[PDB]
Amino acid sequence: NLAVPFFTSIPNGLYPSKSIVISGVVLSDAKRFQINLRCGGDIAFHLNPRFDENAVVRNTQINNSWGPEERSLPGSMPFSRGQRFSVWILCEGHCFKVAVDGQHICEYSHRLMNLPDINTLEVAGDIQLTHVET
Repeated sequence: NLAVPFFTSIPNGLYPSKSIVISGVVLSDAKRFQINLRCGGDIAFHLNPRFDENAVVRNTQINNSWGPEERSLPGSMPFSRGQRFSVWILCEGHCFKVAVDGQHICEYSHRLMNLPDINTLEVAGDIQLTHVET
């Protein structure tokens, strides 16, 4: 079942060289969607395209408190309403590397380093989810 909100395990948690791939289609009336890599009560990595803001927000939530957002992009907004997408998240020792449709869009330095405990993937929001690899 690929209904959203979608949850699944990341076997063995995160470690350097582990890849997560999220494929789907942005809804034509989308406001936002989110991909969360969760550990317990924290969100290690929140990847959050916002179509009203024309932004891709990255952040971390610890004990229910959000940190400072990261929003830098090398070019234009890499998701579009109604458009198919493939998100590739690569875990390294110091950061996540994120590509969309093969285009590198950002690095995000780890704020939570307990990588094996980051063992739940959540995908939620205004998309049709078509494939997950964890």
